[PDB]
Amino acid sequence: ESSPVDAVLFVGMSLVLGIASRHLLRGTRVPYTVALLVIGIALGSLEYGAKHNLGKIGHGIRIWNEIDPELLLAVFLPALLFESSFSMEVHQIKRCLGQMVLLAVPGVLISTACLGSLVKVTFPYEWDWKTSLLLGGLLSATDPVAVVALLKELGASKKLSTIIEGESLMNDGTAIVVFQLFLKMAMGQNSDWSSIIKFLLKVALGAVGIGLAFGIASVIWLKFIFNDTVIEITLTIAVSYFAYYTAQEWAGASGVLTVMTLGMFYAAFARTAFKGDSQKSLHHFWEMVAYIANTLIFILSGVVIAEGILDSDKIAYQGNSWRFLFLLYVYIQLSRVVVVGVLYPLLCRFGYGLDWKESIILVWSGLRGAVALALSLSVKQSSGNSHISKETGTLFLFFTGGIVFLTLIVNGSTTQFVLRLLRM
Amino acid sequence: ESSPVDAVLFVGMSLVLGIASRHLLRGTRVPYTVALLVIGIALGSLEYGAKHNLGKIGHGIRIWNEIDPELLLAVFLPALLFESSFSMEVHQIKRCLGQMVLLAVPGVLISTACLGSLVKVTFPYEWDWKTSLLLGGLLSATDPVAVVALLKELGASKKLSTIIEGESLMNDGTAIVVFQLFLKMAMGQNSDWSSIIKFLLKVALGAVGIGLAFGIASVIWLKFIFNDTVIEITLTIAVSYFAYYTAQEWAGASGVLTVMTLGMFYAAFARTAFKGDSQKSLHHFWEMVAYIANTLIFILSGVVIAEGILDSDKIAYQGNSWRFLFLLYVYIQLSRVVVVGVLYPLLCRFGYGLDWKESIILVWSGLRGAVALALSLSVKQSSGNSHISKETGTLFLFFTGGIVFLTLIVNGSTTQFVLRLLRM
Repeated sequence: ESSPVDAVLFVGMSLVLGIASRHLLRGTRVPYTVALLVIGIALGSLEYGAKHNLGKIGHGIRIWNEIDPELLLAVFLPALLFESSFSMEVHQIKRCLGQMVLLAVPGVLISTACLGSLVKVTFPYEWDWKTSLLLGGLLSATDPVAVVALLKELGASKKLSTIIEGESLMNDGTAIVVFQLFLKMAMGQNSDWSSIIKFLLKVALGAVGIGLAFGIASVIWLKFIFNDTVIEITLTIAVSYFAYYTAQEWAGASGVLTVMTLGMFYAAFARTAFKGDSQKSLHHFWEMVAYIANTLIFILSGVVIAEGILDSDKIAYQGNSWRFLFLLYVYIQLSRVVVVGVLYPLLCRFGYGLDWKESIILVWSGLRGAVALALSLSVKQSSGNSHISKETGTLFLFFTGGIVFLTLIVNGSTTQFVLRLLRM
Repeated sequence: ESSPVDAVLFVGMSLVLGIASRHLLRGTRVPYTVALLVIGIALGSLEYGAKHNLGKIGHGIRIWNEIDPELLLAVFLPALLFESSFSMEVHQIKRCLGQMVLLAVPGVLISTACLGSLVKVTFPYEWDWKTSLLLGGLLSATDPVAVVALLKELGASKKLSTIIEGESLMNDGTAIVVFQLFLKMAMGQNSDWSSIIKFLLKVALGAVGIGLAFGIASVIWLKFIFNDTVIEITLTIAVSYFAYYTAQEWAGASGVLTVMTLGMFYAAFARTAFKGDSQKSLHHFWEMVAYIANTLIFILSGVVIAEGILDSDKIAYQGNSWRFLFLLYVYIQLSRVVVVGVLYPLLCRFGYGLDWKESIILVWSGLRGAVALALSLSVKQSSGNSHISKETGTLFLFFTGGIVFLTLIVNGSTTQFVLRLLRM
């Protein structure tokens, strides 16, 4: 009965369920992530919706369903984001840092504002300031994996595909702080406009610092460490997964920023300690780790959607949700528009500039992915409280697990089509 | 309080502590596993023996101390015994199949009896024959990793470094079946003489078959699968950890044999399906997964040894244990002698033969490692029953820990000395 070994079964099944998808969806427009999400939705519906006795597979599903709200993050978010923070070049980022900062930081502090105000004034589900701008902050998070999987699959400029790539790998570093502050306000405090500057001074501003400290320590150690690849590969794990803990748990910060700045430093200086025997292996190991984390997140996020919304069709049958996710879809398009527009003055005059075709390609390339789903899971799995309740934590996940599907399918197919029409 | 995320601390702690040892104990005779075991003993003594509140480290110790038996054996053993199975040279093995068989199968079916008889007739712990042959059949397991570390550390041969290498690689596949049958007999079965033949006909004999089936299916898929290194590595993980589950949990077999036969099949028939891009990545990834598993096992089996023997110094203060592990050591040495000698007639007449120097090096080199420690740890995590009490399982773990400590602190240094003394 729910034997712990059954959990390994999930690791043995989801992965292959991912692998087949990656085999069955290679040249097709639809990525494997949406296939994983729909498979997870169907499996969860068969497990909790119909309550069919499924077996040891069901035992594994029920084991990973009770994944702890922050253990989920500690296992998957560093895994999801160290590949992206690590597999980025520095030569093409020192030429566009100004254009990335003013596409990521004021690219999310306005993106959250717009599409959060719209849902605050439009959703009749009896929401608030904090619990609606929390959704605004979490869902304005673009996958740094799907964007690269489109900007390398589809031929594009080496500098445009640099903008679309360097945008996401700070969107998911400043959409997790415009997430955590509103989550903290919703859960255990109030709208304190005096301690926001304290929260943003501890988190981020010390997360990056502790990440840099761990990075310099690890690079010194690696320079001291002689020729042994398996020591270095496991030391990357022993520093990332440990600095994440020392940040979130021992400093109350956002350890995701710690694991991302570790990748920042490594990619900046992966030539003084790492040898040529390790570049070809570590960049293959961490992409596989991110692939595993992405598969598990996109399938367990379908399982949890089915657990929450398909208990007794409590939310699925309601018409206040199915016709309102498309409303947030047009809201996120409007948010992307009002993010590119209000920044274009300082965007085209900084870094590399932006042509009209380049601008219209940057829009419709904002692919939502595993980070928004992971944060929605981190809220739904931490629901049931007085303020954050079953009608809100589950609604975050219902909204995100449909919007990430829509952005990854329709917004990808139409982006490919408009790229084909708009010759470049 | 005992937050699950604290488990990552342990993953973040051991994985750096081992990296310390492997860095410091690089050119020293004693391996890093001894340092890991002594560190684990120290931490367990500090948290249980003295009940010192370490803090979140103590919570991590406690989250990785209720590890369930067949979750202990479903995460580490398939990982601890796939690096060696996969990294097997078959061209040098097809010339010694008979010599490997008549060092593994009758190499353990005799060495189990020789140890079990002496411990049964000498240990005053009121030990049944089944639970004494259990120790005799689980302690006759030599890890491939330590023996290959010694035989590649310094000057050796190609007809010796392969015989000891193919020795351990099946000693920890027939010290698993001579372990599980004794454990099953002690748990809830009798001494029926048809039960043993049924058990051997089903288990390891359907395990090899299912491992071959999974291997051929995976190789067909790889032949279908185009150039994707990360897909291939993920498929290797999702076939090893999933075939183990399908064997142990869906067929009652010993999946530890299934993962090993998958490794053998990959080493033999799967070197052209994998491209040259993958032969440098899988051999760098699995040598690190096994490194992680070996680092976790040698410290987990220090913490659990401490919690079993340092509760209230229930067993440590007893003089029936601290002077009886050396009796087990001399029994191990005698068993090694009487297993090389009895087989020497047909051993030197098949394969590469065996000179007197080669014979005296094959004996006296029976390095006990993490495979016996893991089995004793699984037994202790299954203790508390009427047939085997908590005292019996703790005694198993203590005896195996002492044997693996001794054979890795002394049997290696003395072998290094006697190879230069005996003009190798």
